[PDB]
Amino acid sequence: KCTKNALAQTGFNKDKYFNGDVWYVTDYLDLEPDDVPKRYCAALAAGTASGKLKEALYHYDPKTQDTFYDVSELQEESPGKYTANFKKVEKNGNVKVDVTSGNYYTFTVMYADDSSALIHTCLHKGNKDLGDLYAVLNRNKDTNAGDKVKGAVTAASLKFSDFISTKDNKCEYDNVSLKSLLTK
Ligand code: HEM
Ligand SMILES: [C-]#N
Repeated sequence: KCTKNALAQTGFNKDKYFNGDVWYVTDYLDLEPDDVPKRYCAALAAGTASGKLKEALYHYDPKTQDTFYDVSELQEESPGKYTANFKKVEKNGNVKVDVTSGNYYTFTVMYADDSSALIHTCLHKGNKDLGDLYAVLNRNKDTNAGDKVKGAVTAASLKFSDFISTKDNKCEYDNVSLKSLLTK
């Protein structure tokens, strides 16, 4: 089960958020973690193209060297709250798993700067609610969360100390492909 009470930013600025640039996950909190331990890396690039909000996702496993991409067309529920119907693709846009009814995730932008953000995301993969996920994003992969995001984490009734840092997972990102999957 997920949470749908996550509160979107008051005066959230979408022209800055959706600029087609890359956001890196530097810290996160999984409320329903897998039974098998896993080092995780992820980044995304939210932007627009052809007239729609697009979001490109990236996951990497430094251990297995695994990598997978996704691209979705976003639909605005309210500013700050979005629903994404994703499709798994190769780094060049070739579709591995088409868009599907049961497949989608919804995220809420709880806080956002020109350099940082705090989001809540809920993944549904075929009618199954896959659980609550809170992520701390930064436009720079090597920066520690600032006082503003951390105040936002606290304002959400969470503890940052319960967050896990990806800073030490020997991550590797593909921003070139991330930015180009935006038009795919
Ligand atoms: C930046 C926010 C994130 C978003 C929007 C997001 C969204 C998703 C999406 C769309 C998928 C499905 C991929 C597919 O099969 O096509 C997925 C799978 C997965 N994500 Fe993320 N994710 C995020 C961050 C992370 C982080 C930080 C972790 C680490 C806890 C994580 C761990 C996983 C794992 C282990 C899977 C595979 C599960 C499966 O294939 O059913 N994700 N994620
Ligand atoms: C990914 N949850």
